[PDB]
Amino acid sequence: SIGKQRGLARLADEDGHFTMVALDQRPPLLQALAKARGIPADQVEFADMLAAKRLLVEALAHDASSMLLDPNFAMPAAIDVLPARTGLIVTLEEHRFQDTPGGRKSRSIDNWSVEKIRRVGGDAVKVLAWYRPDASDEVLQHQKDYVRTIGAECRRHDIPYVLELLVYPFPDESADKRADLVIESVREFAKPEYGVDLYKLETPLPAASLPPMDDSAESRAAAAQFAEVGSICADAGIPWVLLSGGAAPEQFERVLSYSYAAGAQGFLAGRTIWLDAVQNHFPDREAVLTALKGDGMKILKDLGRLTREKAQPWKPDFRLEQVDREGAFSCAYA
Amino acid sequence: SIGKQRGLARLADEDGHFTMVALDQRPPLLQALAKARGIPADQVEFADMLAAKRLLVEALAHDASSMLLDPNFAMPAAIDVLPARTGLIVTLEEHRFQDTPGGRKSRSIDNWSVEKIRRVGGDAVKVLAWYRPDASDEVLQHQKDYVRTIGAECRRHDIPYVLELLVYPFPDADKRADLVIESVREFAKPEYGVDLYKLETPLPAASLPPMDDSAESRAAAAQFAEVGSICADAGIPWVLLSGGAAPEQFERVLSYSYAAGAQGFLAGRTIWLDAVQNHFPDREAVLTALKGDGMKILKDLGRLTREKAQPWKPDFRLEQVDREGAFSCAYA
Amino acid sequence: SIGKQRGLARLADEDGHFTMVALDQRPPLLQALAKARGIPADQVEFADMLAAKRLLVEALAHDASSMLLDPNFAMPAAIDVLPARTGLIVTLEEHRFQDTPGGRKSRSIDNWSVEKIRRVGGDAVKVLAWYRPDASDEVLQHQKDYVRTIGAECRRHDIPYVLELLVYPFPSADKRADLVIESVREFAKPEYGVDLYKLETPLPAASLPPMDDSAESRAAAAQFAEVGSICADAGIPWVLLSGGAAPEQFERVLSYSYAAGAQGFLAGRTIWLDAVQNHFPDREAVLTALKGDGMKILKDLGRLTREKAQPWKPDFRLEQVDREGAFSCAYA
Repeated sequence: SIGKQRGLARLADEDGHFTMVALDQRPPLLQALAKARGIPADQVEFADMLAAKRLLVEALAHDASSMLLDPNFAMPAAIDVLPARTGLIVTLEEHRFQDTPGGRKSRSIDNWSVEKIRRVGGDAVKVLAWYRPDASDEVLQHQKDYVRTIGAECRRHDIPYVLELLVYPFPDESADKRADLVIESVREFAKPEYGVDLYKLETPLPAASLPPMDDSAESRAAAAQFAEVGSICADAGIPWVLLSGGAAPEQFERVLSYSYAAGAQGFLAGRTIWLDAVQNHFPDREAVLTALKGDGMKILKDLGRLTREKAQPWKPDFRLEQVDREGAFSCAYA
Repeated sequence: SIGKQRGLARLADEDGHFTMVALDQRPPLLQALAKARGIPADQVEFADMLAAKRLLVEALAHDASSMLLDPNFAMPAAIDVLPARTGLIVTLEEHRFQDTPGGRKSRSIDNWSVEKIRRVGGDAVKVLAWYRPDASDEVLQHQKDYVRTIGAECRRHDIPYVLELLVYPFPDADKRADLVIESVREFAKPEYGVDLYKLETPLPAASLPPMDDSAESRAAAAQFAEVGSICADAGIPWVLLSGGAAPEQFERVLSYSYAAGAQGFLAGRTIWLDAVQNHFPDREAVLTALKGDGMKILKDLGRLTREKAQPWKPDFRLEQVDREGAFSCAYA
Repeated sequence: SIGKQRGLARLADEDGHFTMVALDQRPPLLQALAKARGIPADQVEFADMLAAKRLLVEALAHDASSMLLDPNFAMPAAIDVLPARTGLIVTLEEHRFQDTPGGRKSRSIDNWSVEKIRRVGGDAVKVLAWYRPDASDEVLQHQKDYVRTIGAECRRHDIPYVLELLVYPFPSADKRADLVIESVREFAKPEYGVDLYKLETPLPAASLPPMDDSAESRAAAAQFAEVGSICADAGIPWVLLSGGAAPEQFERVLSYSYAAGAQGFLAGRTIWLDAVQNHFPDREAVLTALKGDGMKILKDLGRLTREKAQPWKPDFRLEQVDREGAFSCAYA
């Protein structure tokens, strides 16, 4: 359990805040580069995927406590430009899930593993599990076994397990119906058997629907859904960060205000920072950097300000067993 | 070898310098605590070893790019107070070496390994190998094989291989320079997989003349140039161990070494020995003595390092990837 | 503070629950009697109002820890049939409020006062204040001043101050919840001297979903918990007005309220309206209708309170006395 705490510490900043940037995007980045070139998604070159990810790391690493890269694209594109003090979270789930009529089934990226993420000097493993509690028993069971098996792998190599949960529509409704799917998904994977060390959660209520954060009845009703998530994570002892979901900067700031009031320890900013910077200017390197250092970095710095002011600091718990003899530590760390 | 490059970058500061602090002392700390407690070394409680290492890590952490910790004492004592952005080098060699008439033999700490250092979130593995080129053939084959197997273990777990080399007397200045340099040359061979060297000065610190345009200085600088040249050809950055010299002496040693290509230092016992021995267990008295001497020395070595040391740079020479999946297949 | 504590204890049962019954209805009972007699309300004889109040006190005094009586109708009508052990809360507000465009303005019943309620043997004083936070500054200034002046009367006579708050329309469920909750927050301030709160549901009774683990339930419970929080911080127990909601709906409002900390209820019109309206003045037929409906409702409400409501406990928190005479000197 030492490597898990030391790992999480390398994902948080100096003051214990998770101000993380995500760039493991496989389909969302392919559609962003296809728009920027006018060509269909299936015509985007591999070299373009590497150039876009290399640009996001150089431009955004120095203001991210930690970054999420995928093995096939972001790693060979930008590992040499990822600063040593920036934390490295590595994606393990494969973007090509199975869209069965009973639900979505997940699997790891081929020829990539928790063992390799640990070997390459990674600080954490990230798995995204598509989940909805009302899925078929076959889908629910497959997702559970996959999440639990990666948990066992992360416990074996003592490395933080970052689990991202996302709801989705079945092939071919309400804000309260959606909060029940989100919240119960969090409740399920907070169980000790899954070995989750950090959560990457979506908002249980739509960002657009959120009212201003004041002592009003409407705001109090919304805050109750966040309070429920905060309590599930606090009882399991798992910190939670919030994924942007492509909501507007104004909206994602409001999601973070309700989340931070409920206990959330940070964010994971994806498309919300760089989607427009890439789409509107690729392949012009200097034009992409002007939007990333300008407007995109503004969003990042503003979110870090709200995080520093309102997010409760994450603190490690090295609840080490009492060693009172020379040699007992080496024997106990097995 | 992305892990080796990334792990080496985690041992250096943002400028590329290695300003390391060694806190893996096992017998020297026990001796310092026997004198602090006024008792025999075999009577010092394990709690005092943890207490000493915990205040040592807390006090020195902010003036070190990386710290060297031993597993049995420094790790349970201070893993929670070692900053997240301070590099963590874990010691692997056993302090109890075998003192044979033909030379010293080395081994790993029992129930500890490269895999465990990689598991725990270590940034690099450290092995000190006692070496003399004139030791018996049995001792030479034992020392060479031990260095080589840890090299294979580190290549297997893609973790940087830090190797410390030290000469010693057999059980009873140019000769010592020959022992040092020929030891550096041997373990610079590719079979050993060394990523960073921790070396003692090839010429005695006290005998070193001022760094001027004189013949005496050129003769001295030539030994450092030979060490520098061996390491540059092998692609191994080298840092120097303080070795017990006075502050002005080690500064001069660093000045000759940095001119030869050295990329940093390793500050050992001398930073804190007097502070611990004179004031333990009074925590504040130790911290106060530390600030007035040892911590000042470390700041001076850091300003000297960023002034004269040539920066180290991560050389990622990865085979260019052309398709999705090629990276995952290649990293095998 | 002793009298307020003893007075509150006498409004609750020996378990600590407020199973209160409201019998201070003036125009609602007049309308019920006009419908029973088949005559206009302005033709209803004063003796019918007394016969109705007297009927209701004898009937409901069995299942009520305390009763709310009005001075001009209930007091002459049924003080002799109100059991000594049933607490007596006496109404002070005039039913004829001033219906201004900027909001409703309240006043005390003419020739009735807090001094008289204390004198006659009353356990508590009750004031209903029509309140909206968005009413005109003049109406707000009038209501705040009236509530505060009765709170001062109650501190002077050391008698409990029961304040009932009600929203009204000028001449969305979240918009009503803001009017209700912010009204509770204003009169919970220490300057008002409120001892017990009689509150309406912040969210409509019909709208309330089942008390399960759904998001729909947590959102509804949040409004109840804000009311429960404002009242626990001020040290004011809160009960709930039935407000004409159907029995199943009131039991649901009570489950949400009791989870937030409510200590009881006040049952109004619902209990007896149809019974009196349909059978008055046939005394027996009224009691027979009451037994099959209203009395059954009250038994269920009392049972639900015994199981789910938190018991109110008296906190005398008296300053310690060390001498004979100190208590008499300190109570002034």
